[PDB]
Amino acid sequence: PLESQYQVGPLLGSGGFGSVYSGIRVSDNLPVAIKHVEKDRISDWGELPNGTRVPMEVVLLKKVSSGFSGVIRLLDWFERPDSFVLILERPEPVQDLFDFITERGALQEELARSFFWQVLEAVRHCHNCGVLHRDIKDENILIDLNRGELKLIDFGSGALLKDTVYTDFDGTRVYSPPEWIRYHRYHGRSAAVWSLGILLYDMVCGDIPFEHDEEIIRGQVFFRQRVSSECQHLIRWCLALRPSDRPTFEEIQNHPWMQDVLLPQETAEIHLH
Ligand SMILES: Nc1ncnc2c1ncn2[C@@H]1O[C@H](COP(=O)(O)O)[C@@H](O)[C@H]1O
Repeated sequence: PLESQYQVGPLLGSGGFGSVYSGIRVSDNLPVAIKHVEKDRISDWGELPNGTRVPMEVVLLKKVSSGFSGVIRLLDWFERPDSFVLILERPEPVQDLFDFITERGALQEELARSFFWQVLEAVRHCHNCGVLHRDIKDENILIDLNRGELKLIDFGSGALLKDTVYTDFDGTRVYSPPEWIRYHRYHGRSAAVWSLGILLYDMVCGDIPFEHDEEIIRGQVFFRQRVSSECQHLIRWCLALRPSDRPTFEEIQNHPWMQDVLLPQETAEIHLH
């Protein structure tokens, strides 16, 4: 009955996603995050299997909820006069990948391999559920520091997965593909693989490879840190200029650099605790 089933924590950060808040679901003292999203600022809409009009964010999240801890799970959603209030699980303690890199700098390849692997598994889950994230980047990845588990968040720029061309994009540009920049046209998976190459470079070098349109289009990768040849191969393959020259997810996960990954919990005991 009502939204009174949630005590309200402090703010965690504002942006284009909305206003997210720490929370403590009082039904069972469970830790949740409450995201408020104004009706006015939502452009993309959709509908639930039952035929109700909601923000696409809700539609996407519902499709990706299962026992798999790799995506932020949606627990509930409410509809306020001018806003959709969302209830989401909140790991604790937690820190997003952006802040983790800001503090720690470039990651050791072993760490980057565990992290990248977990993101690959999470993206695969979304796709298998018919969802395309469209904003894969370090700010949208949460790290459960106790369990060494990564979690994909903010599907507010996402879309249903399809095999035809996408000609709309409202995700992060420096992560967007050269086909989006030159033609305003892309396909789901290839574009997703491009952002993952950006994200892998980010983890192993401490920052993203391109900042300007021309650099994206030119696709020339310069390594500013020592990075193994195998890792540079994978990155450069993900950042192939022609979409068809990019690796599939299977090809990424079968790459030599991705072999012998650490399990989440091993990852934490060695690199987080
Ligand atoms: N602790 C958290 N901090 C920020 N966002 C969170 C947190 N836990 C879950 N989320 C969800 O992740 C998204 C935040 O968007 P962004 O900061 O752009 O990655 C929203 O959809 C939130 O509801």
